[PDB]
Amino acid sequence: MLKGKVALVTGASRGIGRAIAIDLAKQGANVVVNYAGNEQKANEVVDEIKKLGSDAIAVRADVANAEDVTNMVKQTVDVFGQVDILVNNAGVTKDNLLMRMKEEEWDTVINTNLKGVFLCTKAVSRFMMRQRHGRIVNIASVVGVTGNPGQANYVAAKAGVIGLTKTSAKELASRNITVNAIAPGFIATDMTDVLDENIKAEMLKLIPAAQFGEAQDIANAVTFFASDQSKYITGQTLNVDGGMVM
Amino acid sequence: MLKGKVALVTGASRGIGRAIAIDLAKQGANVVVNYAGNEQKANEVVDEIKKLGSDAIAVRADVANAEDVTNMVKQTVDVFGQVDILVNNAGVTKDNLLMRMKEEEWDTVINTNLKGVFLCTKAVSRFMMRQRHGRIVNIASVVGVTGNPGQANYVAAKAGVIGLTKTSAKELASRNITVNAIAPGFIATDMTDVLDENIKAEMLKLIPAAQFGEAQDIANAVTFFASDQSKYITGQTLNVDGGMVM
Amino acid sequence: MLKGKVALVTGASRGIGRAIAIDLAKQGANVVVNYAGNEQKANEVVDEIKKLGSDAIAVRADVANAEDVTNMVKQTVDVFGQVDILVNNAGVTKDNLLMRMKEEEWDTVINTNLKGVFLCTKAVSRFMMRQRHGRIVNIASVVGVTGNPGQANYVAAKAGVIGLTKTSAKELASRNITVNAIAPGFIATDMTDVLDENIKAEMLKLIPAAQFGEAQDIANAVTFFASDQSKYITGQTLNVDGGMVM
Amino acid sequence: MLKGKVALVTGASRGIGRAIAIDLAKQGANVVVNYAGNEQKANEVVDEIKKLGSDAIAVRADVANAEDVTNMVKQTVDVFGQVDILVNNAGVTKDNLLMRMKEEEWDTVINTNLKGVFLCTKAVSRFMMRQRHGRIVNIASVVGVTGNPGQANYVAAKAGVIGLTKTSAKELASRNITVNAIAPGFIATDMTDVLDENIKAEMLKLIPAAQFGEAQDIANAVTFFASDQSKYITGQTLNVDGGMVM
Repeated sequence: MLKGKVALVTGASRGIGRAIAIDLAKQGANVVVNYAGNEQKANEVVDEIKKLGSDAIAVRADVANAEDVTNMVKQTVDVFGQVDILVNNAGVTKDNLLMRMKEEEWDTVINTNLKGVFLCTKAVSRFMMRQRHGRIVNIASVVGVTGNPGQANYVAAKAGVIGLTKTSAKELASRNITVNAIAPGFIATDMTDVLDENIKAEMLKLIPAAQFGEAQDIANAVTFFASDQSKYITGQTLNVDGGMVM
Repeated sequence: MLKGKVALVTGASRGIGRAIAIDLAKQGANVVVNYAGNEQKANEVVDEIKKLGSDAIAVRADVANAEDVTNMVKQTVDVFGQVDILVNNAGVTKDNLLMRMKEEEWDTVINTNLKGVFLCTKAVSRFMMRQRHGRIVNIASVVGVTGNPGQANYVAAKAGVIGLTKTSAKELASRNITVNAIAPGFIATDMTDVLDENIKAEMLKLIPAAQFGEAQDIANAVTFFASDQSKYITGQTLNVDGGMVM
Repeated sequence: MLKGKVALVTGASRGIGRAIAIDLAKQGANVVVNYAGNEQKANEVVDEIKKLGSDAIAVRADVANAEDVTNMVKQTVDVFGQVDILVNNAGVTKDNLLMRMKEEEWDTVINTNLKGVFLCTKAVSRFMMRQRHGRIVNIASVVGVTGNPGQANYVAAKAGVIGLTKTSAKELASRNITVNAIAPGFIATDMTDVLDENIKAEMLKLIPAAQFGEAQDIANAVTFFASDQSKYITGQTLNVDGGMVM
Repeated sequence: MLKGKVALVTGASRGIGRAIAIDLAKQGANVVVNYAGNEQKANEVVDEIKKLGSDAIAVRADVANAEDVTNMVKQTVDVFGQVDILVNNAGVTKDNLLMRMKEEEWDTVINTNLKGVFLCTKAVSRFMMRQRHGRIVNIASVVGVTGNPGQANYVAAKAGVIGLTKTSAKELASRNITVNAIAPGFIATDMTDVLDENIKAEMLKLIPAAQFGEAQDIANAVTFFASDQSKYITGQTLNVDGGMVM
């Protein structure tokens, strides 16, 4: 219950990122709702956070852009006084068979999903190291652990994030900062995209829970890691996937 | 907030097991405090649980003994009406280098730490499958993941528990029962034998957190798994170890 | 190339164990073909090894029995002068859903598959430690990594073996003994068990190679670990499974 | 035993890459020795390969450069008729603490180590899928599995490679192409610039083998994966590290 904490959530305007922002606010956090493109959705998330008694601002930044990231973190600290929690949820997919995959499809996914984590982690570190506390939680993917045929770029990025999480955990331990990852499986708000009722039905056979997850399942896990009580957990990846990857 | 839940915690009379029993009770559960030996410590845990507004009973059973286990689960259901949560924390250590390790040292550790999980999981399954809900959380050890020179028996047992957790998760998922494991690192309560300060200091070097954990760290993780909100997490092992094993 | 080496292979009378025995002999090893009750078949394996220019003997031992194991190792050293390689392949399955699994089904699988590895590793260590070289390779199963619904006992046993492998690797490393595990997937001779095409075809979809393995696939990997050239590999588990577990 | 095979080895002019090139040639492969910088060392490797009876050419390509890669693969097929084996060994390190690490230090390491694997895999797949056979082996690092304080960029890259390996294994299986990774530990030719006795001694304590590896240890493993006999192994990572990461 995050009272007096401030959280910066990247890619917070919908789905998982939105559910995370809202849940953090519910536990008492002030929230920076980052978005890349659509201001309108981000503003809705801000409105909802204010409704439930917390404070929030919407900030536009490309997490693959060093200057954007620097200004975003700076705004957070300017408006809310500090940064206590970073959740790295920004990321795109550009699926294709390896043989079909364009160099720019590769670059855009790696830069957004992996380099964003690097850039954001780097930018918040100085503030967290100085204050001698912090939480970083990186949203990876179970596909980063097992691989996945359509997604060489995305798998590489998310596997990279899981590794980056461990280096960060190790480097920041001395200043009471924990760094952990959540690896979602197949969550409903990620699959507004995939509507073929056969590709869907097969995916579902892979899950012992026999159902797709919900955005709140990921928020539940993030909030647990963001909390003071989980202080002795660092460098870990928790799969939230209905048993798909064990 | 486990309201109306009933939990059976094996090896609950002290240290980690005790902290688990108390935290579950704190969240509203009625608790069965299992013990093997002297009943005084178990009775203290029961007294504490009643103090904080919940209900509890102390039940003696060797978890390696089929009839003891059967009777224990039966008592739980008889007294409290049902069983909602099982945490398998019973276990002994009998350390020795492999080539000196006695066969009985091996057997006792395997039977207590591994067979106990089997037996207790089997015993509660009927009840949980019928009611169509449940939580099982197994206390393993980070040493099960990495290996450890003094502890062939213990490492084998705990690695086995981690695998058993996955089979259970898979078998029980269709009935809304989740099964997960917590792998503790070096926790202060479980380090009473270790007063050799050169073993301690070199152990401590292995932990990025640069400190030993506390029993409550394990309780917080168990409670998270035992809760309704973690419903989409199954077959997973969470290391609570200050970053020791990543 | 295994010239002048002597190998003890437990459960060597057929399938994977047989293929291992034969391949080791092919590379120049003298082989002890261990069996539990199938002497007919152990003698055939012995005959085949002698045909290809090597030497072998068949030795009955229950690997769960300390007296048998000690007898067996001693016979190896008595007949062939030394023991250079141990492959632990003995093991039974007794499948059942957790809720139905008998205590004796549990015990027999744990004792054969897990305690056998302990007992045999213990028995050979002193010889290997004294001569300051050795290879131990443990045959586990990919099911020990992922879990598997029908097989709580088998999964627990094989997960345990993978952990035991690491402790052994660590304890024996400075006497230039390496200890590694092979985790087979679905191998054809290993599924004389299954003839039912319902479960059989469901298994095949899980394998990217889109076909079951052969006993020789496991032998090829064992022989690689058994060789002098793999000296810098220890405590590892290699999945031989057509890509089923990545 | 690689008779009639042709191998393309990236970063093959020295150390691990060179040992790999030479060992493949030893087993009968014709080899393309790729280099980035000055062509001299690459020419020496080529000379050595010819001495031992095989054929080779040295080819300049930035593995992060799409056109370079495309031309390199095309030259391979033009000169040697086909490509049967790809080993991705190209890669740089640019170490720094996260909060000191430059954006270009990040980029250069990610592009060379991770994007190079993508680009080369893509380029050869074309030819391997058609002929319906191939071997890709990616050289990762054990640091990609555990994390490592000085090396956020390198860890992210190598963790990414391990994931990319799995996607590739899965996509290429239907055309009888296997894709695996070797994760080296601390190998003597990788450590020239670790001059400090203090930093060396501590690294060594982490290795149960109590010694650094040699380039040939990696070549041993690569050759095993490149061979026909390892056909049922795909999507796997093998640590060659003296027991450092179990």
